[PDB]
Amino acid sequence: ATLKDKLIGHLATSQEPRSYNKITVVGVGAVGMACAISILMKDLADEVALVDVMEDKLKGEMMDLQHGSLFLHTAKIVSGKDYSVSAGSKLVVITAGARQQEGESRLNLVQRNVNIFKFIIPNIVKHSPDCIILVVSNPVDVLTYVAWKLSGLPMHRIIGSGCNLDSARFRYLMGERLGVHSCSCHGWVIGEHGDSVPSVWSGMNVASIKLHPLDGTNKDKQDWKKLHKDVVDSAYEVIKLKGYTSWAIGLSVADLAETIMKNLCRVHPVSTMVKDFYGIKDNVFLSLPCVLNDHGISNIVKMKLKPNEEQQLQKSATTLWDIQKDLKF
Amino acid sequence: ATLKDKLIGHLATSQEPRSYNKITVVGVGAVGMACAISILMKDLADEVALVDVMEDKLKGEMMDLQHGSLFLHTAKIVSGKDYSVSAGSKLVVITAGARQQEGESRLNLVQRNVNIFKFIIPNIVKHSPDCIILVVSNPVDVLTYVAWKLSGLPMHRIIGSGCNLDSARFRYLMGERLGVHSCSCHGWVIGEHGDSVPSVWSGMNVASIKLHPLDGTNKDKQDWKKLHKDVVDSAYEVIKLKGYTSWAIGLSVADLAETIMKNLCRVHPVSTMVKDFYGIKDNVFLSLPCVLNDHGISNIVKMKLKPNEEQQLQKSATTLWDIQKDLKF
Amino acid sequence: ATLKDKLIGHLATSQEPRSYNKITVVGVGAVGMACAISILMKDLADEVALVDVMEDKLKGEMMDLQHGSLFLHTAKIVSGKDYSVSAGSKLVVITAGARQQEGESRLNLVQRNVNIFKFIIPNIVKHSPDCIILVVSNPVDVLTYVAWKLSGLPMHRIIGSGCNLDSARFRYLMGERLGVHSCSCHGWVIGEHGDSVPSVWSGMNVASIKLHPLDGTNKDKQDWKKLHKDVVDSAYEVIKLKGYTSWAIGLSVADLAETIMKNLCRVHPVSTMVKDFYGIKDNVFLSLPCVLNDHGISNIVKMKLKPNEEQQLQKSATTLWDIQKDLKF
Amino acid sequence: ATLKDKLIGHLATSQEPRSYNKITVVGVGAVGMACAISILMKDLADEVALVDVMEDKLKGEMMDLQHGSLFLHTAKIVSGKDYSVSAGSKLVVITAGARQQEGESRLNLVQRNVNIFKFIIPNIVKHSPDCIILVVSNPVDVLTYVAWKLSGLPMHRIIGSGCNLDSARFRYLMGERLGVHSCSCHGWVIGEHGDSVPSVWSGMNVASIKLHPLDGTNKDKQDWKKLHKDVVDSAYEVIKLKGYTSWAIGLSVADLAETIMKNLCRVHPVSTMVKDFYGIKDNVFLSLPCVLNDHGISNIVKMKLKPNEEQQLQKSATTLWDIQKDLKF
Ligand SMILES: NC(=O)c1ccc[n+]([C@@H]2O[C@H](COP(=O)([O-])OP(=O)(O)OC[C@H]3O[C@@H](n4cnc5c(N)ncnc54)[C@H](O)[C@@H]3O)[C@@H](O)[C@H]2O)c1
Ligand SMILES: NC(=O)c1ccc[n+]([C@@H]2O[C@H](COP(=O)([O-])OP(=O)(O)OC[C@H]3O[C@@H](n4cnc5c(N)ncnc54)[C@H](O)[C@@H]3O)[C@@H](O)[C@H]2O)c1
Ligand SMILES: NC(=O)c1ccc[n+]([C@@H]2O[C@H](COP(=O)([O-])OP(=O)(O)OC[C@H]3O[C@@H](n4cnc5c(N)ncnc54)[C@H](O)[C@@H]3O)[C@@H](O)[C@H]2O)c1
Ligand SMILES: NC(=O)c1ccc[n+]([C@@H]2O[C@H](COP(=O)([O-])OP(=O)(O)OC[C@H]3O[C@@H](n4cnc5c(N)ncnc54)[C@H](O)[C@@H]3O)[C@@H](O)[C@H]2O)c1
Repeated sequence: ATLKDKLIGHLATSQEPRSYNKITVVGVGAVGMACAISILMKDLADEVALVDVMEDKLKGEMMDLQHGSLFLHTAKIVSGKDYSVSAGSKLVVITAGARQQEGESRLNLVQRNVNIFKFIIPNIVKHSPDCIILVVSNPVDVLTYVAWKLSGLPMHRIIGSGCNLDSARFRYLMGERLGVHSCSCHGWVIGEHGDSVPSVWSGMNVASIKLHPLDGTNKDKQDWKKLHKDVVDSAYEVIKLKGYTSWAIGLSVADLAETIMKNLCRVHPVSTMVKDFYGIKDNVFLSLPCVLNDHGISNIVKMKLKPNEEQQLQKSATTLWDIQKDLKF
Repeated sequence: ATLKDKLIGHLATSQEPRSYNKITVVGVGAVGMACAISILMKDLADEVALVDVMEDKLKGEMMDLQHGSLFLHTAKIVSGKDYSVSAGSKLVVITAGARQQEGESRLNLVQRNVNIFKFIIPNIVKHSPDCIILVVSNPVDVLTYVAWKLSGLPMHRIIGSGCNLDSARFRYLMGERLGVHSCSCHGWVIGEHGDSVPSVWSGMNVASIKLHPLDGTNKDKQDWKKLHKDVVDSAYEVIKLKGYTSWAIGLSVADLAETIMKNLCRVHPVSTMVKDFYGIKDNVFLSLPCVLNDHGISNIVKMKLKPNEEQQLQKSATTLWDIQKDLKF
Repeated sequence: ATLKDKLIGHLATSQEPRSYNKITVVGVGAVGMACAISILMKDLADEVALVDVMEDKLKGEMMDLQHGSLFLHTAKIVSGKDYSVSAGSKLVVITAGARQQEGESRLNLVQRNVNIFKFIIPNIVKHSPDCIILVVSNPVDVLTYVAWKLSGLPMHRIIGSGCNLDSARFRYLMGERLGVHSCSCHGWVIGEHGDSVPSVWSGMNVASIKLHPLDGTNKDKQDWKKLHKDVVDSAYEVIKLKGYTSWAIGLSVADLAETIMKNLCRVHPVSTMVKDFYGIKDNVFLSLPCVLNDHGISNIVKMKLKPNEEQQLQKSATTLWDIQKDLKF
Repeated sequence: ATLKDKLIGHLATSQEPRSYNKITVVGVGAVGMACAISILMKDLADEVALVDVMEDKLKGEMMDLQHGSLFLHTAKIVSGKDYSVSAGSKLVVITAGARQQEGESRLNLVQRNVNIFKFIIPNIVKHSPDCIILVVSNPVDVLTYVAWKLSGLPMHRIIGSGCNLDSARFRYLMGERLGVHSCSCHGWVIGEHGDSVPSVWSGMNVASIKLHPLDGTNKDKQDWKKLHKDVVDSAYEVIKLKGYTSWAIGLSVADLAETIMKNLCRVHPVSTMVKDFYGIKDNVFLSLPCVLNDHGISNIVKMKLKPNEEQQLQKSATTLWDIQKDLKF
């Protein structure tokens, strides 16, 4: 007799608690919490662990989600600065890092973020030797390359959020113009998560109907190219208006964790090793259409690129090697 | 003082209950309940009304869903043989009708189902003058034509479930072979909901990549045509094994009610008036890619059909006119 | 022939777009977007309208949600400073207003927020004469009183978010201690959304088992009273750590919009007219357990309060009248 | 070069597919598919395996769900008569067995179902040594006892669906009368899943308000006892109208699998070992309020039963021992 002793009986038998679908969101900032509320809301994990160097912020964000437990189906929300909190995660999502000030390219953030990465990746792997690492930080393509190097994980367990967002942005504008739910519109953005992103004009379709063979001049005149245009600009506009981007990437990331936690084998433009494809010579990471499952990237989809697109992918891959080349370890 | 008087107070103010997103599923059979449990589960309507001539069956099915209210977010489930139960529905889904015995074509059901239709459509319209009618009964293409004629509703408020299912079936097999979630696979089935269904080989794609320009011989050799093959066969197999088809169409229908109840403007292969498209001369109904909203079909998507497909659509449209022609009113 | 003309056909028939389940979130701040992302995610409305005086912030938040359309089932997201944007809303959620600086009581915000209210309520009612107004702003109890007065709407269409959050907070701590999902724990917080909130010790239960008759001393010794304690403190902690509260109220609000948009008739502690209950003499608003539907508060639940609780409710109602009394119109 | 070779590339790295949240529904009948469509729809497992002795029926049901993959988030649906198909399930739900003909008590099914059980339990455990077994078959209380004996699994990994349904049925009728969503109504049914079920009159509440102290005579006069009445009758009515019960138990079961697959620790009336509680002397299984997690029953909730209820539980436990006693192994 205590309250709990008087209410709660026990059977002869029982075993230690254990969570089997754990996800760790590293970084409890704008993007941080956006990914975290998305996942919570999609009941993707039975456990969510937040990690951040900022200790007050972490605990308040933790607390704030915990007060909402009644309204969820995620049995455990934990948090701490010590990476021990993240042990046995199936997915580790990284969000730590400086962000773009307005007008600053994502590429300008490489040194700042490499330096954070160099501290975070050892501990991650330390505590979850078999996880899948999902980088979101910018410059996301370069950072997925770093994370892979520093980590030594099989290439397939390292993914960048990459162009999933870009392609989402593209298909929303397509939708806006054709007057069709973005989900019914099919168009792909690959290459860098940034200013040198390639738009696959010859893949664009609504119900398998090629926009290119209907228009022809698509790749160029009628300001259809503006769609690509608004796509590269979009991060910059949102930043100047709002200050940062949060909610689109939370969703874009949750989409990705779903395919993974459900072993769904869906095609998503994310960041991978592009070496040996389309004549690329180096260890460069960029988005291509990838098949994802519960163990990472299952397969890459080989795109039959037109001459100009293929030329665009080449450039993309180039602006990024000139950056990796000079990465000091 | 009564139980309720002692517990439940009242404010000075209040107004009559009223439901604003009502859906009536007419027919409480296999397909009946499949559509009904799908919708319930997607919280699409604030009210669900079932109607059937079979009075014991209706009330038990009603009862059975009602006992599950705690586990739902649909405030009202009602039922009755008198079409008064369905008044002010935003969507009316018809499921009443004989079904295929094994080996029987859907076309063989026309007389049986016309005769039911002739009793059901007047009352429907009677009680919900502004609804959207969704036919599911077979032969679904012919029945959406009947329903339209007998009803006199603006063509856009009359839809057949049509090829939404067929195309779902197609993309599942595509998925099975490429090793990609059916949702990432894009392929379209149009024409009749049946044996003369046209498969658009030149629309087939994964990430905007045309399977046709990669293969070429697609429309013919390598048994890729078998996919189309298994698609026409599928209803017949399921029937001989199981006796009928239920769960695939429930889902296919819910998908459709969603786009409608959410005014989402998504593209779905459903049955419409094909007159004046692809050289079709008559008042024939078949599936084409349609844009749907909260008021019905918003727009048709004009497909750039290849010579053989276009020839297939023509045949389809023909096997069906020879049937409508002879419909006695 | 244009792109769209070549792709998109038309039937003989069609009708004007119109949305039928519209919700307007007034205020695109922390709480603002939390309520807005919750609702979006629960597919509660076919249309979401944001309104704010801050024009850059509004448009960027609008834009940011729009870029996420593919990942939702809400056909329309709109925004503007002119209340015309909100016309024909079924629900209007108000979030505009100063917020607590750390250590500041919610009561200190009355003058600031009355002054905003005096500008916002006329236009709301102007544009949606039949809506349901949901106040969230603080001090929420006083503001639902203002909104009602200035508006002249039937008392039942005016609701405060009130103690739904408080009671959520209570049941999370209960859960934490008994070792039971907060949803399986039943405990109620009523009275002011603030420091004088009454906790109904004699309603507390897990599976209809009264914690009070098991403990007895519950209302006082064993620090069970600390639960109430942490509940009043909670807003203040989160504020000092994080700066404001957002995510718990977004969820708490969505829960409320659900019951409404689904005509579910669920019991929620929200703010109403308490006049004539428990000896209250004045036009005071506080949370009591209310039945909600698609037209507002359907019914109040009469609580059989114990002598001390009833005494607590009285005090609560008193600290709030001393404040309404002096409201200058 | 093959289709797939031309489209699908490979990284240097990759690992064997594996599913980590597997559920096996044994029995592809009415109840069978109801549980299976519920779970599918709640994205509870990354893999669903159906097992049945009836081979045509199994494969067609399998096929029928597979054709609906596009419309789900469950990567794998499998099926087979050989229990090898079920290896490494986290949850095994048993549905195999005769069902009640109208007017037949659940108790009459014991011999028929024991005999099936004796074949099924060895293979289950054979193939998934660490699973959680969920019995649904009738008489469910007796069958969870059998399953435990024959299996030798730690008592906590064996659960009966039990009174979760009964209590759902109770709270729907409560709701019907008070005019409150069944979820806001709290009332508990324990004891046998059948004719001797005990209703806890003294636990009944809406917002922690005791219906008993408001009424007093509750346990007896005013036909409030009819609610209990309709609860025991309900299975029998549905059977005579419809032929069997399916959809309520599918949902009731999914609710249960959720708490389990999400390690939510929620309280559910299910079947357990009641030995040593309320003076029960024997190895009897009946529903009591239990805390469930990812490893089974975590804890029992000790109810403070009134004298008559406690007397009811005793009887219940007795009608069931007289049946177990004589079970021939
Ligand atoms: N790839 C995409 O689509 C995309 C989209 C938007 C934003 N981003 C990027 O996301 C990152 C975060 O953006 P933000 O707006 O949330 O920034 P922000 O100001 O919120 O900073 C994020 C956080 O990272 C933390 N952090 C710093 N060093 C840390 C360390 N050693 N360990 C753990 N956490 C640490 C900070 O304490 C803070 O919580 C930036 O790199 C930004 O460029 C990427
Ligand atoms: N288009 C599709 O994709 C598709 C898929 C499968 C099944 N179907 C069709 O669905 C229809 C029903 O199939 P089923 O398997 O459920 O058949 P079924 O045996 O269950 O018959 C359906 C029901 O319709 C009722 N009905 C008969 N006349 C009625 C009337 N006047 N008013 C109301 N209800 C009445 C019956 O009482 C019964 O409840 C059949 O036409 C079948 O061919 C269509
Ligand atoms: N009741 C609850 O549970 C609860 C919980 C938390 C916060 N709140 C309250 O929510 C309100 C907003 O809190 P916050 O943290 O989001 O504050 P905040 O700083 O974000 O301010 C909210 C916004 O209101 C806008 N606003 C100001 N005047 C306006 C006008 N005339 N028309 C429209 N919008 C106008 C501002 O531009 C800003 O967008 C505060 O009153 C806070 O106390 C209530
Ligand atoms: N506990 C509850 O709440 C509850 C509710 C309703 C129904 N039930 C029970 O569910 C059980 C099934 O009911 P039903 O209506 O679906 O019956 P049913 O006719 O559909 O029979 C179910 C199935 O079990 C299969 N089966 C028989 N022996 C088998 C074996 N050795 N291995 C595997 N499968 C085998 C049959 O082939 C068939 O697929 C019955 O015991 C019924 O009483 C329980």
